[PDB]
Amino acid sequence: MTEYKLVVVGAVGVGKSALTIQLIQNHFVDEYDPTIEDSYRKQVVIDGETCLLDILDTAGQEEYSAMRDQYMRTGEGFLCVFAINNTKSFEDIHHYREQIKRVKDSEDVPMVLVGNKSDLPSRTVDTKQAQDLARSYGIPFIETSAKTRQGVDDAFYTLVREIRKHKE
Ligand SMILES: CC(=O)NCCc1c[nH]c2ccc(F)cc12
Repeated sequence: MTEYKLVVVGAVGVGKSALTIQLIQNHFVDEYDPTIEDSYRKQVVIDGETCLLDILDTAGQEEYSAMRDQYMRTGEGFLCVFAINNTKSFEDIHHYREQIKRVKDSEDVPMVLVGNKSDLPSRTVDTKQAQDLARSYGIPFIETSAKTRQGVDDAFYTLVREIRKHKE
């Protein structure tokens, strides 16, 4: 069984724990929790083969810069998650891209863009904006709803395939 070390980055107000709990115990936790560092490991069957996904969640708030430049080690797969109600989280993606470009030493890397809380009526970020931005980085934009659990599985399959194809 192969272990995929993936990291989930996001801004304040997104709730990375909402994605983990929804896949772990299939439950949407509305209660916001300041997850500083949480590693969730579960056996997920992708494409028909059972693999282990090691999802590392880190503080989405800016404070521990010392740890931010230290935890970045086993970052095989990157997962950029943002909410369509906050424009800052969407514009912050560029800043992260420039950072990942350095702490990786590679022009190409398996990355995917997922839009959470798309079922929410608070649509402040247009979908075309995400598509246009995604095309610039050269990554696929996948809509994902963790509240009603839709577009979640496909978002994993796609990313896993990207890593698999990249390595092979
Ligand atoms: C740093 C350490 O001791 N453990 C983390 C292990 C890990 C799992 N998934 C990841 C994704 C990115 C990353 F940088 C690390 C991880």
